Amino acid sequence: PKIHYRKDYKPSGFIINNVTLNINIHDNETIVRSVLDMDISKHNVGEDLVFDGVGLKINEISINNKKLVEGEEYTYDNEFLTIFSKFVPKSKFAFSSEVIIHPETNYALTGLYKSKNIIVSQCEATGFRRITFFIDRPDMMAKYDVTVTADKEKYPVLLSNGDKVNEFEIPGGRHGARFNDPHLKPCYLFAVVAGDLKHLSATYITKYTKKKVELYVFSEEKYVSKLQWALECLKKSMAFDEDYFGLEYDLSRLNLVAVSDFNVGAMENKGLNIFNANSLLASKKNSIDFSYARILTVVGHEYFHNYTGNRVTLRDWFQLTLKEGLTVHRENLFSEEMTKTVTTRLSHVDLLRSVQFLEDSSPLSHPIRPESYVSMENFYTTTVYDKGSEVMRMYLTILGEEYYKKGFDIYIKKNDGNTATCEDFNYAMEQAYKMKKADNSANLNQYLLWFSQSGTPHVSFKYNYDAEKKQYSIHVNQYTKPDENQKEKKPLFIPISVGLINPENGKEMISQTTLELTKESDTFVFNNIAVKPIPSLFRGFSAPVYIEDNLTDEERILLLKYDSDAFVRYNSCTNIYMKQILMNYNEFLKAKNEKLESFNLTPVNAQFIDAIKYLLEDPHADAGFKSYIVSLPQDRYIINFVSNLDTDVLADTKEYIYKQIGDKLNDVYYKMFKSLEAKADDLTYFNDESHVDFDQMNMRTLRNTLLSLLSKAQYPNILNEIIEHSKSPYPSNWLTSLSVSAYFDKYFELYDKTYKLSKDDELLLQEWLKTVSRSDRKDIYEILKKLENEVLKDSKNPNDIRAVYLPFTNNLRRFHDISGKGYKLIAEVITKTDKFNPMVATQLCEPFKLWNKLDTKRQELMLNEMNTMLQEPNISNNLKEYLLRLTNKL
Ligand SMILES: CC(C)C[C@@H](NC(=O)NCc1ccc(F)cc1F)C(=O)NO
Ligand SMILES: [Mg+2]
Ligand SMILES: [Mg+2]
Ligand SMILES: [Mg+2]
Ligand SMILES: [Zn+2]
Repeated sequence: PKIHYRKDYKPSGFIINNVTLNINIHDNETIVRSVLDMDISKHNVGEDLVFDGVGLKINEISINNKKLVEGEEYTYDNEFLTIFSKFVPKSKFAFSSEVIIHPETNYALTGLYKSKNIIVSQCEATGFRRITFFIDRPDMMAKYDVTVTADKEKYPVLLSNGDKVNEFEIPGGRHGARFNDPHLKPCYLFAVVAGDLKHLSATYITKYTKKKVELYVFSEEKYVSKLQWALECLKKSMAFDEDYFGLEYDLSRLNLVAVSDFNVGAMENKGLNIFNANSLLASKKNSIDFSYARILTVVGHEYFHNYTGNRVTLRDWFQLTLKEGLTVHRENLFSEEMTKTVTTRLSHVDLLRSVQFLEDSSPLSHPIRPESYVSMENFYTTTVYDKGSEVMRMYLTILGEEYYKKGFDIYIKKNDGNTATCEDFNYAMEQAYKMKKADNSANLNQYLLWFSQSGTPHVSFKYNYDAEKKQYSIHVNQYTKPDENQKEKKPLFIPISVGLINPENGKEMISQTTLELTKESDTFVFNNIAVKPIPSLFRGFSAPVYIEDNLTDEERILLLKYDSDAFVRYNSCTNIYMKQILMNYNEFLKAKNEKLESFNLTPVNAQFIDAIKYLLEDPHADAGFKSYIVSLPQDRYIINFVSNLDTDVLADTKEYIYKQIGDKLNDVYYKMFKSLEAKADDLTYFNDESHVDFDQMNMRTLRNTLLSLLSKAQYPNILNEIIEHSKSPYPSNWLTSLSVSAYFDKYFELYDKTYKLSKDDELLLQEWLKTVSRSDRKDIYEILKKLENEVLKDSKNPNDIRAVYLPFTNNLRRFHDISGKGYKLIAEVITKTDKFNPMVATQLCEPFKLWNKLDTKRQELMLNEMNTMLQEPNISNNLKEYLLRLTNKL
């Protein structure tokens, strides 16, 4: 296909200074008239003027009021408008076009589209070209004057970026509104919305300059009651950027708008952030707990882009991580601050080490700054986002808070109102590093390898203690596996946050310190170490790596009980589970392949189980943390450690381990499930959509995790508890009652009960679909067909499609049915969805990413479905690129 390379970046021959748009919405067409005030740059060599413009119907084209004609002065092929160089002026000129577009049939949700009864845009990355002609790349910065007109009854609220400077009536029951956005921007940050929207509003006064900012949050009328928590989260986001980063908002007004049909979470259009409704709307009677967290993070994220993305933007799309990795890091700092729970940071680590590590070991592996693409849209990945964020976070670990803040301000101020590159960020952080080291020859040149080198480093350790000298050494090695991006991998700058625990008394033996590993291996020596320690390594998960702790399970148990760092405690537990999972998996696999009539399994370590019980019974230990220790590692995590994985053998492995532990702990689990009830389900704040007690939410999470364990175990009379739980006013509880009832005859009664509770709220119904989809049912295939026929039907809403299918794809036993029927079902959905929404179709490909990790029968079945999809006529460039890369053809 058509491949863009990072190395070939060149500035344009043209400049666009001002954009003046009139967008006239009618029932069966929208007319877009656009004037671009343009000029020739210093890089111009008299080339043709080529605009991006996809699927536009041309009404008229002119330059300086001279009409241009197709075949004579221009060509248009439905993708690019070429104005021949003879007709391109040599100094400042006005380019005029008028085109017709059709939001009402735009089911791809990119460009201008209709979502229920709201007209909305999505322009990042390449959507502005589906609205009007432009040099649609992020270095083409301009100022925008936008007029929107529409039928007043249908579309009473009209929004675009920036200050509303006029509103006017138009004959025939229409009206208009004009916007001026004074901030220079790329076209990917343009937005318009038209709808019958309702709002909540508040005034925010900025901390330093005392600027009054009007905050509006919008939804369709039915769901206006679900806007309050978003507004609160916006205030929190603003205060956080003021308090931590010294950054104030820069317009008089900020609008946030929920729409039902959206490809991803939300979008940072200047002054007009647009959200998937699932990431803006909640109410405590109609939303699960996880919604509150999601809204907090997504509102935060879009808000933080106002500097990291908007005020400082991208030179080109290869720099994507500069805005997304950095914004996710800001969002994560914010979330950790607002929730004050250790499970926040653990949740980010869990996501990285499951999904992103899988990606990084797959044929899709890329560095956080890719070298090439066909469709830029395929690079909005957990690598670019989540590994990017960890790369952005490592600067803070290396520098500390004070020097990190200095470097960040160098960056943000130097590049204000302009484009930037990853190098500019690394240069700013390098100035801070020099200051920190008090050495103007220190450099971060090695650090750039985190942007250019793909793959996850493996860091391993060896320890030695000299009792006579009271001297302890940690010898560290790093390795990155060669891959298609680099045949020779170089050592990275890896910060290793470390503590040392005395195993006798469980106490800290050193000031926490950060080891700076820069070579392939190094030995770090500590004096005045009074007894042999147990090391507490990569505290806070200080780099995005595979950690090989080389600790015994006895040492791991001591850290789990006694270490200060929540990640090291969690990882020590993770490691004990992984050792057991790999050992039992190999035992089961050998028995199966050798057709043994009898064999042995290694039992779960009894001292580890005792440790779990000790933590669970400690009334002062954290409820969220407890829910992580009784859960095995996620399947996507486990699979990074197994080649030729037999998923059935893995399923049997996990069941054996869970059963071993429950045989010891179920009575503890039951006692805690009951004892936590009063505090977990207390109704303090149940009517307050401005405040969430995240500790209490983690108590519900722990109850629900325990209830699942006990239900799968068939603990005596647990069905009574399941039925009581379905009467709870918390949706998290009553939907958990449905999933845990899977193990009982009462499942279809709870299916109906909860359906009735969910069906009248669009977002709650989607959460019910996910609950059904992930249910541990032998008849799941018949249940999915019932969802398709009775609920999903012909929906093109990405949230409905994702809700029905993705959870099911995580059913290890059923999705990977050795017949291949799981792979076939999802491939049919992908191909169907690709005919109207290529981005969503590529999202639905997610289960196939691990195909070359599976046993060879399942590899063959997956491959056969991937190649079937590839053969589909009129396959999108998005899906075709994804599948060609994934199957080692590109
Ligand atoms: C171009 C914009 C639309 C990308 C947006 N990314 C984003 O929302 N990711 C979350 C996400 C949510 C739902 C989903 F199904 C898939 C996703 F990748 C983001 O970074 N917003 O700032
Ligand atoms: Mg069209
Ligand atoms: Mg997030
Ligand atoms: Mg709907
Ligand atoms: Zn973003």
